[PDB]
Amino acid sequence: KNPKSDKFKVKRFHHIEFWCGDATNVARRFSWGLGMRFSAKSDLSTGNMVHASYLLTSGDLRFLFTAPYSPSLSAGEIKPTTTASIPSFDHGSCRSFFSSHGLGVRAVAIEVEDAESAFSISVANGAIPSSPPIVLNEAVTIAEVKLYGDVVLRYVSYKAEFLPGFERVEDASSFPLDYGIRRLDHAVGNVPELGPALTYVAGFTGFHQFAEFESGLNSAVLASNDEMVLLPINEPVHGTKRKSQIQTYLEHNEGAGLQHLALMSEDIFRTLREMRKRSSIGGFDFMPSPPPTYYQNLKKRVGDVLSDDQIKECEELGILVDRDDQGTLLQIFTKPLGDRPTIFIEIIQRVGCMMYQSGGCGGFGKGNFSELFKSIEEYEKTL
Amino acid sequence: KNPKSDKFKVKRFHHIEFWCGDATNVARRFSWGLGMRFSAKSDLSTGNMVHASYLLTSGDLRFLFTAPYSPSLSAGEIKPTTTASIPSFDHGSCRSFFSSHGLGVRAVAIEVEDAESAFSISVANGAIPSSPPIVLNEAVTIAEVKLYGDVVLRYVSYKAEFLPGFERVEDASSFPLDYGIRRLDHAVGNVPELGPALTYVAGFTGFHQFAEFESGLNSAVLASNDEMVLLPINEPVHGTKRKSQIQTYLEHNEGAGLQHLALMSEDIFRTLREMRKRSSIGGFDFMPSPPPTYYQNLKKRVGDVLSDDQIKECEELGILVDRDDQGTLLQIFTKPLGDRPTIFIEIIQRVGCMMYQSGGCGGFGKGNFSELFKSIEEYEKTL
Ligand SMILES: Cc1c(C(=O)C2=C(O)CCCC2=O)ccc2c1c(=O)n(CC(=O)OCCOc1ccc3ccc4cccc5ccc1c3c45)c(=O)n2C
Ligand SMILES: Cc1c(C(=O)C2=C(O)CCCC2=O)ccc2c1c(=O)n(CC(=O)OCCOc1ccc3ccc4cccc5ccc1c3c45)c(=O)n2C
Ligand SMILES: [Co+2]
Ligand SMILES: [Co+2]
Repeated sequence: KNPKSDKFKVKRFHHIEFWCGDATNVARRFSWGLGMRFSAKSDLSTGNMVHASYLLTSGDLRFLFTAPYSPSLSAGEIKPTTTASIPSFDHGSCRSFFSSHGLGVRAVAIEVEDAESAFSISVANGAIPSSPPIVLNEAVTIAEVKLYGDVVLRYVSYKAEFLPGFERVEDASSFPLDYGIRRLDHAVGNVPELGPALTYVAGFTGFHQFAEFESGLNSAVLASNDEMVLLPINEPVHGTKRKSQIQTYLEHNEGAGLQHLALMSEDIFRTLREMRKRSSIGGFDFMPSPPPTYYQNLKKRVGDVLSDDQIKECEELGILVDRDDQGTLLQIFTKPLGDRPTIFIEIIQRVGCMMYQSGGCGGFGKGNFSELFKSIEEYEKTL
Repeated sequence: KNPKSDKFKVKRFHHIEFWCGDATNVARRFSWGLGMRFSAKSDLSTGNMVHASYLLTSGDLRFLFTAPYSPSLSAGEIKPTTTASIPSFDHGSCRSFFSSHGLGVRAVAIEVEDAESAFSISVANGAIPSSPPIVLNEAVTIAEVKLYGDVVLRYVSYKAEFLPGFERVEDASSFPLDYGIRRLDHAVGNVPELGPALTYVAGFTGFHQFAEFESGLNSAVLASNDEMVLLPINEPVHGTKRKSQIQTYLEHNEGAGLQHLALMSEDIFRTLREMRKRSSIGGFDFMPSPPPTYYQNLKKRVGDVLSDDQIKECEELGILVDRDDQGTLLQIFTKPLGDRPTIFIEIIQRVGCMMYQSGGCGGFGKGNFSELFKSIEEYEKTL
C-alpha cells in the first residue's frame, strides 16, 4: 500500500554533502575510488573566503565535499555580506560536527518543487528547523531541517548550475572518470530508537512506510510518493551473540548519523571490477566475500534471473543477490570510508519492476542476513 | 665552512607526521599521488583506542598520517594505561592544531643516537619542551621539542619495526607502488621573523648555517654535522610588487608552520611522469611550467651537465634546473597539498658532489627566482 501522503512535492535525491577536515584530499580519494569526475567548485579561487567545497558527479549522483577555512579570512563578514556559497554553512558547526563524528554526511539533499514551502510545511508538522529558506541569486532556494543526529535533510528548489557561486571545473582538472555509477538509490540512518525516529521524520514529510518482503538490528524504510526517495532507518538489537553493528556505529560516531549510501550502477559488474582494481591503490575496500556455498545456493534462488556465467561473475566480484516478490537486487558493501567504523557505501543494481523501473525494486537485501549465515554454516560443513 | 657544532649525534631524517582530520583518506590520496606503499598501521585493529596512524614508505622516506578517534573510546585511560602508540599524542592538541592550521606537518622527526640525551641537551640550550623522552617497549625512545609554530622536532633513537605497537600492513592492502622517491632531502619552515627563528633552532641543536651560492622572502638553511639534515627557514619581505607568498602562507596557516617537504628521487624523470599521469585522477597537481625560453636558456647554463634530449625531457615535465659552484639541482613544485595555500611538496634530484653524494649538492634553487623572471620576460618578448 502507498497512501501517497507527501506533504509537499518531492522530486529526487539531489546531492549528499560530506563535512570534512580537508575537502581536497577526501574529494580526490573518492573521485579515484568511485569513478566520479570533478564538476564544480566553490573555494578561494571563486571568491569564497569561508569554506572550500568540491562537487563530484557520476551520472545523476552528486557528492559534495566541504571544509572550513580559517575563520580569520572572513572575520569581517556578516551573513548579509557573506562570501560563502552555501549560506547554511557555519565554521563552528562544521568543526564541532567533524570533531564529534569524524568524516561523514552532514546533508541529505532532495530536490523539491518549492524549498520555502517544503520548509514551512515541514516545520509546521514537527520538523526541527536547522537553516531557514535562503534564495540564492534569485534562482535557487535552499533550506534545512534536522533529520537525525547532526544530519540535516536539505531542500533545494530551482526556478529553472549546481548552486550559484559554484564554478564549473577546468577541463584539465576534470578527468572523465566513470565506473558506471548513476544515482543515489537510498540513504540509511542509524539511531538509538527506531520508533521515535520514524514518527518524527514521517510526521513532517508525509513519507510512508515502504513495504518489505538475530542480525542485531531493526529497520524500516520511509518513502516519497513515487518511492524514488528512500530513507531506511536502523536501530540496534541488544544482547545478541555478536555485538550489534548498529551499536558499534553509535558508539564510534558519538550517536545517530548516516550509516550508508547506496549507489545505483547501470552495470554493477563493471563498477565492481573497476573499484576492486583500485582498492589498494587509493580507492575503497570491500567486505569479505561470501563462501562459494553462497554462490552455489544462488542457482536455486535466482537461477531464473541470472545465468550460470552471470552467477560466476557475481562470485568473482563478491556480489550479493537478494529477491523479493517483485524484483532482484545485486548489492555489495564497502569497508568504512574513513578512520571510524561508521559510514560505508553500498553498490547496487536492481532487476525487474519494469513499468521506467519502480523505486526499491527487489527490496534492500534483508534476506541476505540469513542466507549469509546459512552459507557460512554450510561452508564450515564443506571443509 | 662547516664548524660541525651539533650538540648531540644526529643521523638522518626519520619520518614526517601529518596531523589529519581523517588519516585514512589523506593516506590513501598521498599513496596514489606519490607512489608510496602502506607499510605499517596503529589503529583500532591493533588495539589503539586513541588515534589512527598510517605509515607510507618509499625507499627511506616515511610519511605518517594520524587522526584522533572520539575521546570517548579511551575516556577510562590515563597516560600510564594508554593504548596510544605515540605517547606524545593528545586529542585536544591534535584537534586544535587541525582547526587552526588545516592539514599539515606536526612533526619533523630525526633519528639521533640517544633521544633522551638529545632532549636534555636541547632543553638545556633553549629548546622549548613539547613531550618528554618516553621509552617504548624498552626498544625505542621518542622526545619532542618545539621547532616553529605548532611544529615539533621529534627525536627518535633505537636500541637496535617503525615504532612499537605498529603492525606491518597485510600484503593485500600493501600494493608495491613506487615512482622513484627515495628520501626526504629537506624540510622548510615559514616564520614571521627569520632572525629569532634561526637563533632559537641553531641555539639548541648546534646546527650551522649551510652555505648558499624581489622574490618576497629571505631565507637561511640550518644543517647537521654531515649536512644530511637540512632545515631551511623563510620569512616574508613586505611591500613587494606581488604579495609575498610567505605572508600569504602565514595568513592562511594562522602563523608559522612547515611550508614544504623536498623529496629526493633517484629518477626525477620517471617520478614526474608517474605523478603527472595521476594529477587529475586523485594525485597531485604541479605549478605551471616555465616558458620555452626557460628551456632554451638551459643550454647556456647546464649544457655541460644535461644533453639536449635530457633538457627536452625537463621541458616536457616542467622541471626546473639550478646550479651552484659544486652541483646541479633538478626540482619541481606541486600545488598545495590540501585546501589551504600553505603546505606543498618539492621533488628534487641532485647531480654532482660525489665523494656517496654530499648533502645539499647544488643548493636549493634560489637562482631559479631570477631565471624564471627573466625567462617569463623573455617569453613576452618572444610573443
Ligand atoms: C547494510 C546492509 C543491508 C542494508 O542495506 C539495509 C538497508 O539498506 C535497509 C534495511 C536494513 C539494512 O540493513 C543489507 C544487507 C547487508 C548489509 C550489511 O551491511 N552487511 C554487512 C554487515 O552486516 O556488516 C557487518 C559485517 O559482518 C561480518 C563480520 C565478519 C565477517 C567475517 C567474514 C565474513 C565472510 C563472508 C561474509 C561475511 C559477511 C559479513 C561479515 C563477515 C563475513 C551485510 O552483510 N548485509 C547482508
Ligand atoms: C620553494 C621554492 C624554492 C625553495 O625550495 C626554497 C628552499 O628550499 C630554501 C631556500 C628558499 C626557498 O625558497 C626554490 C625555488 C622556488 C620555490 C618555489 O616555491 N617556487 C614557486 C613559488 O614561488 O610559488 C609561487 C608561484 O609564483 C607564481 C605565480 C604565478 C605564476 C604564473 C605563471 C607562471 C608560469 C610559469 C612559471 C611560474 C612560476 C611561478 C609562478 C607562476 C608561474 C619557485 O618558483 N621556485 C623557483
Ligand atoms: Co542498503
Ligand atoms: Co626546497
